[PDB]
Amino acid sequence: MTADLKSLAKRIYEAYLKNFNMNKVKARVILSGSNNPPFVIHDMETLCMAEKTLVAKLVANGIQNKEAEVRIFHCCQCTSVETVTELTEFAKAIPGFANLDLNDQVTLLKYGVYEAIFAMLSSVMNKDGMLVAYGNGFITREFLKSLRKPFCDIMEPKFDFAMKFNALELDDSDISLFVAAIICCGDRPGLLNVGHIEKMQEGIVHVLRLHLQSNHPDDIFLFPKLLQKMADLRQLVTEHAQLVQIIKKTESDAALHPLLQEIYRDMY
Ligand SMILES: CC[C@@H](Oc1cccc(CN(CCCOc2ccc(OC)cc2)c2nc3ccccc3o2)c1)C(=O)O
Repeated sequence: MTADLKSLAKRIYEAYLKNFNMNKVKARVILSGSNNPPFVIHDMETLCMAEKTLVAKLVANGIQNKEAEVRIFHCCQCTSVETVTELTEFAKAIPGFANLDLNDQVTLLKYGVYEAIFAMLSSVMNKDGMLVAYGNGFITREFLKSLRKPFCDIMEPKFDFAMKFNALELDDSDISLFVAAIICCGDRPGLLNVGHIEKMQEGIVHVLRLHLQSNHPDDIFLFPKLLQKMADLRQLVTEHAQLVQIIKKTESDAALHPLLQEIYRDMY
């Protein structure tokens, strides 16, 4: 009569497979190289071609269309909004999460979503670029670096994180538990029921530790490596939020979707 941690790990993995449109298996199939192959965006010509096919409404305004960098900024936010919806549904599978007060659920998701986004973003990145638009585009790392400041500073730190994160060779069963652990941080600002959240965190981290022990017997330090990656993600989000605020304040055409402005409001 004890918790079945192996069953819980499988439940979390199944909830991740059901709730996230993108995962590492799907991304790798596309990145390896028959139907709906990804359009390569490596310069302004190919960006504009891709937009006309994949986000036609955004470029149907003629001389009124926004600057390319601002269009990219908007597209990035759209993915974040959708991923927040997926993360919110995923969180229901985490033991104890749905039993928390609604306000604590909101706070955990507020601080956790971008850490989870950047962790999962790594699955669609290689050293040369990243998948976009539900796997239907591939935008090169060099093209994103070529954008005018400060838009060229958005993605590069996330590539830097991803190259090292991907070198750990996690699979989706690992990532699902890592995302659940990200969401269950008992030290987020403003939590009410810290005690219950700490116990929820302890439980999911126990599931993660045992899973990594079983799934990665070759890497005895993988668990502390991932604890450090969680801290790295918190710093990456803090810096990202600062950049988003600079853009919002100084780029009169770069707007922030209201759901994301609420996430960012009073975060760091
Ligand atoms: C800028 C403010 C914005 O920052 C960022 C910064 C980095 C990443 C994101 C979200 N993101 C990139 C989507 C790009 O989406 C397009 C689509 C079309 C296009 O042109 C045709 C160009 C880019 C993404 N997260 C994922 C999670 C898992 C799997 C894949 C994922 O991808 C937002 C924020 O803070 O929300």
